[PDB]
Amino acid sequence: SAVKAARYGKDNVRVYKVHKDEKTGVQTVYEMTVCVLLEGEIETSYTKADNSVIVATDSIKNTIYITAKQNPVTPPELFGSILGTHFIEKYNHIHAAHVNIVCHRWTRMDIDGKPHPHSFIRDSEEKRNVQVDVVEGKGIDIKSSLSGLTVLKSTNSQFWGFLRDEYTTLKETWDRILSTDVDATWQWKNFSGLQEVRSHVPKFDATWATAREVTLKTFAEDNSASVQATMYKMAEQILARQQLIETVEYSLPNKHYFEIDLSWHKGLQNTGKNAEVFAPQSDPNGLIKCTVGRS
Amino acid sequence: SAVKAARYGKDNVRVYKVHKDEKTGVQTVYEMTVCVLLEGEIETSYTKADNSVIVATDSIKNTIYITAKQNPVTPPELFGSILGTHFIEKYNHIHAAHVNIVCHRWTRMDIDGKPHPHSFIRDSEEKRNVQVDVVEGKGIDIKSSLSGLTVLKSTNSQFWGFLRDEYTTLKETWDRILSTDVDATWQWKNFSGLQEVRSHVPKFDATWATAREVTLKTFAEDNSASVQATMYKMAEQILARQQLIETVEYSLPNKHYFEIDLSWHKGLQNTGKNAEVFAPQSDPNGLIKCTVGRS
Amino acid sequence: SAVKAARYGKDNVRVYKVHKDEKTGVQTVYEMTVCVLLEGEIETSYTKADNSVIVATDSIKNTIYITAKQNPVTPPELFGSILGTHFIEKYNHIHAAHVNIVCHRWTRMDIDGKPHPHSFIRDSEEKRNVQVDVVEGKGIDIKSSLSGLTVLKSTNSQFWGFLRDEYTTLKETWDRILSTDVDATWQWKNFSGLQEVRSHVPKFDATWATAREVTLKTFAEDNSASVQATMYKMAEQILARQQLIETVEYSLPNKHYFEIDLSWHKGLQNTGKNAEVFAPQSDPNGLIKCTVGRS
Amino acid sequence: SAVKAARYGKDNVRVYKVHKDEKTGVQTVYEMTVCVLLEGEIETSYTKADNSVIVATDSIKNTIYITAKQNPVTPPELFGSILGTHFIEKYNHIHAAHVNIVCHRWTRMDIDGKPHPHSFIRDSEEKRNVQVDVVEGKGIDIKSSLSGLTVLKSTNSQFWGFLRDEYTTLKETWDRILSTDVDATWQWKNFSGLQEVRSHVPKFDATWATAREVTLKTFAEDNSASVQATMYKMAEQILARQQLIETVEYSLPNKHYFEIDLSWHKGLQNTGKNAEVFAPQSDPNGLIKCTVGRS
Ligand SMILES: O=c1[nH]c(=O)c2nn[nH]c2[nH]1
Ligand SMILES: O=c1[nH]c(=O)c2nn[nH]c2[nH]1
Ligand SMILES: O=c1[nH]c(=O)c2nn[nH]c2[nH]1
Ligand SMILES: O=c1[nH]c(=O)c2nn[nH]c2[nH]1
Ligand SMILES: O=c1[nH]c(=O)c2nn[nH]c2[nH]1
Ligand SMILES: O=c1[nH]c(=O)c2nn[nH]c2[nH]1
Ligand SMILES: O=c1[nH]c(=O)c2nn[nH]c2[nH]1
Ligand SMILES: O=c1[nH]c(=O)c2nn[nH]c2[nH]1
Ligand code: NA
Ligand code: NA
Ligand code: NA
Ligand code: NA
Repeated sequence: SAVKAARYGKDNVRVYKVHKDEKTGVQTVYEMTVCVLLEGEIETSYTKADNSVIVATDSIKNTIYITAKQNPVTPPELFGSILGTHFIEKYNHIHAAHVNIVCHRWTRMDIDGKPHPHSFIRDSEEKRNVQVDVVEGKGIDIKSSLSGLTVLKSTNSQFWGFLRDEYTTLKETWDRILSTDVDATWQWKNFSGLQEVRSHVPKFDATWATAREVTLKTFAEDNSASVQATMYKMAEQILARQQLIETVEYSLPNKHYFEIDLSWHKGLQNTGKNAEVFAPQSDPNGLIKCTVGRS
Repeated sequence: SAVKAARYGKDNVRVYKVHKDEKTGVQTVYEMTVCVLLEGEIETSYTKADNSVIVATDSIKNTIYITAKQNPVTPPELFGSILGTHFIEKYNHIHAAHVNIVCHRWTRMDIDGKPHPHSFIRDSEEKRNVQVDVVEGKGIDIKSSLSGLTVLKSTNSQFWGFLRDEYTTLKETWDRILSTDVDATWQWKNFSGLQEVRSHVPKFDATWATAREVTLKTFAEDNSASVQATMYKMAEQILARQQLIETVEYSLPNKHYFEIDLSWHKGLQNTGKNAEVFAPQSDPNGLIKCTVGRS
Repeated sequence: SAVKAARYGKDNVRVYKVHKDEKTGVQTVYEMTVCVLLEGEIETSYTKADNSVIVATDSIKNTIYITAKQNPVTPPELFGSILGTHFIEKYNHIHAAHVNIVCHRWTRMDIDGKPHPHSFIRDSEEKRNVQVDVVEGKGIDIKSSLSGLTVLKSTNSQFWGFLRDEYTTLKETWDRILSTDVDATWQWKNFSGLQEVRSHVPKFDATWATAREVTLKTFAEDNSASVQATMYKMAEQILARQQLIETVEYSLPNKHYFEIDLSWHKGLQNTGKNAEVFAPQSDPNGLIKCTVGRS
Repeated sequence: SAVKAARYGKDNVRVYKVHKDEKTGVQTVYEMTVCVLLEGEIETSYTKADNSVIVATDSIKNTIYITAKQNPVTPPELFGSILGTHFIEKYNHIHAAHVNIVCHRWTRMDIDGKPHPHSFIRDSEEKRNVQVDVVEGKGIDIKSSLSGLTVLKSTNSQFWGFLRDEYTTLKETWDRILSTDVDATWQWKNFSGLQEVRSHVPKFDATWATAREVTLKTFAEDNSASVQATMYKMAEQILARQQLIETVEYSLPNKHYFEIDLSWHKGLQNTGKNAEVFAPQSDPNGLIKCTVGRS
């Protein structure tokens, strides 16, 4: 037998950083969870018990905290590039670094219609993520994403015209609830290295905001023919609004809310056009996925 | 042996209700999870296999959906009172109904600075809850609450002056992070019945908003001596702003963020007044609880 | 306003202890999560910012580890009594200690039909818990429990004869699946203090084993008329097998598995006596509770 | 823009099946959660609102239940092959089916040392999974796996000899705790189709049992130089014991248990060779991965 692939490192590293502007008195906090896995010439640690090739996972943990001490942590696309470059440049036998970051929301509080200078709230379990693959001689690949954006529209969604056969019982509808947890990922053109990543820094926060904006606007306004159709439209617009993206990927659960027929009780009318009370279903759920790129 | 206490019913009943205003075109959604447990003369179902005393849990589920069909679901303090009264009035052998409701956030979306008429977002896993105990011959007890309000302030919290002995290693501090998940419960004066609950309806939403407001304002502004001291202040104000509350109860985790000493690496300065990078701790956590009422 | 009730301390303290028998070479591990909350004369910390009354939560954490260093951690009913007594005896202003322990399973591995001396497996997320309330001048109250015992029987459960009215749609059945997560709690007679708790030590592990045994045996063998009826029988037997218990309490979800009617597809027969394929329901769920004590 | 990749279907389909042997009276239950995603000529549903290409997710759900009605559900490698083949054979425009199954443990109860004929227990949250990719003109790829096998050994693990530099603070050790959640995946040689999958049926359950056996035996007995070294050994043996596997893949968290130095309290000795009491760490965690195949 032989090692065909190996990676190792440190996962679930929780990291908080504060920035204190001494002139203005205002403080800004950043919280994230980091995973760094390394590849390179490490097979002998698996096959021969040779630990001389191991940058200890503990040491990778120490490095994350140092790196966040010495550099900005925002945008995450930059922090990740810096962190991954560090490992491949610092260690000759390590040839790739894989960095994953989840950014947790700490939004500034409004207290009598005024931004408080050092108090924050988790206004949503929605995350901003990055996946950074820094590979020696191959540059820096970044996939940015948002996930856990949970939305629901109470009308202007339809699902009619779908295949029917001896497995089909679903009725066509011209009016239903649509609800989903939005997972949107946009993959950047390969960057030559850290210098190039630095050069595009302002695009990162801006493109995130755009993807979020486009997603919610299109979800809200599209008279959705299908989850398929509505996600295509989102993906299309993100590509059209930022040249440096090669692909946009959506993964959308269809979180079903079922009609409850209450006519068996005193002829109570709660279906079709009388539908007020619904049963949200925890499972199963439709899962719809689409990767869109450039013609 | 003998049955000293028994209750039974249906838990985790997910319920969605839509309200469609046909004049304005605007739709409002309400989502909640309901638990109804009943007590009364039911011991024989346990001891004799006599099911004639069981209002089936399935039937309790059916009743929740019907009741939400026939009445408002908001405020939850009312829906719960209606639902619990139903069971004790409808069934002679059932003498108490316990209703618990968790309200999930579906906030209306802003789409180009304008409230969209039928699109919504889960902007926080924060819940609004009620606990309604409708007891035959004893009226209606309501405990309202908010939970899962996650906050953090990066300075203006201190913890100094605490007992020190041979078990103590914690250092006094005049500047630390304070972060918590706020659980605040306010218990209403016993209501005589449903008529009385209806009479106070406008107080329910208003007092919820107040508790939330007071909590975030005081968390933000208090130069906190301790979590103890800061929660007392919140509780005090909620009582002072609403006469119908008998007690206010806070339960606050202290979610510790530890300093990371990086001086072992190139004399890097990250402690005391140089503290920028912190390690959020997942466990253990301080847990602080206080019930405040009227002198 | 005034403090009517207060408690504080440290929650989620993960604790591992190893015992190494040097003669036999065999090692035994114990893992648990501990919560200690204290009450006493502590109101001034809430109302006056007086921290001199606070045994720091950090220090309570340190104390748990020390106490586990200096005493057995098993049975948990003893460890908890020792830990709670410590705080009320050590500190004059602290008058109650509340100790909660969850014991995690680390079962010894069989490796070629022989107990390995130092390797272990988590064979079930089932927990053994205690709740110990050590109150100055009032002795030591212990509630022991097991929770997360997940079971299912594919036949010999019935539910017929229950109230029917205009809210009822559930059909009577003489053959159904019954599945539950068993939560069983047994409350000991108040102990005078630690000496008394020590005196009964062998009863703790033995009574736990009994409750577990009785639960699974009765769940398996009873031709259950109802969840109510089956739980009563368990509770009865636990009381009858141990004199020092005053009450036994069961809390049982009814985790419904629904028949799937497939006759709409090629007359496929999957209901009643032809029922092979079922849909496990994640929610809602019946919740059934009973406290049994002595005539 | 253009669709580069698309898949859709139904996720989280909970499925229970009972087998009743009428001669012996004995009943056997199988529970699983299924995901089926389809690919093929479906782009027009995304780009043109053409739903005529959609086998409704609801219908895929119906199909899973039917298929489990008409065929065995065990081994999962077979059920998945049957289910995926169904979709590509039944529908001309659908060219791949991706089937994922998680099998939940329902182990038969021992009641007075005898297998009860219809009562079961969830003895571990450990899962058996499959990933089946049935692709038109490309046969059937199966990845089998076990996950959530949580183990711990209290000694006979070491970690010494690893790179040290200005990022390193971890001390070498010749005696530590090792604990992990084992994720082991073994990938079968591509099968020509369902006939071929049927031909190897007995290998599936047998190879699962082997992987489990090898894992626990090697975890227990290896005097582990590193998690790397210990996992390599497991993977090696699985390949050596079954010719039809092309690769074995392990993913192992290192779930750290930290020494607690208690010498600051009365010179208490709890480090090195005196280590009895440890702090299990919830995060961060080392994550170690290795794919092994044939020379
Ligand atoms: O087994 C281990 N492998 C590693 O790579 C490592 N790094 N720190 N600790 C470790 N333990
Ligand atoms: O209300 C429902 N809508 C559906 O589409 C469906 N499919 N199975 N059951 C259902 N109930
Ligand atoms: O065992 C049961 N007890 C109940 O009270 C009930 N209600 N519906 N189904 C039920 N099953
Ligand atoms: O940074 C820390 N602060 C604390 O209060 C503490 N207590 N134990 N370890 C600790 N680390
Ligand atoms: O606010 C706090 N209250 C406390 O009781 C405590 N104990 N350690 N740290 C603390 N912080
Ligand atoms: O199969 C079912 N059994 C039930 O008891 C039930 N109640 N609502 N729907 C149901 N489906
Ligand atoms: O938007 C939808 N897309 C689908 O593919 C589907 N299948 N059933 N319901 C559905 N809704
Ligand atoms: O006990 C510890 N062991 C370790 O390896 C380590 N690394 N950081 N802190 C630590 N504590
Ligand atoms: Na390198
Ligand atoms: Na009544
Ligand atoms: Na005392
Ligand atoms: Na096909």
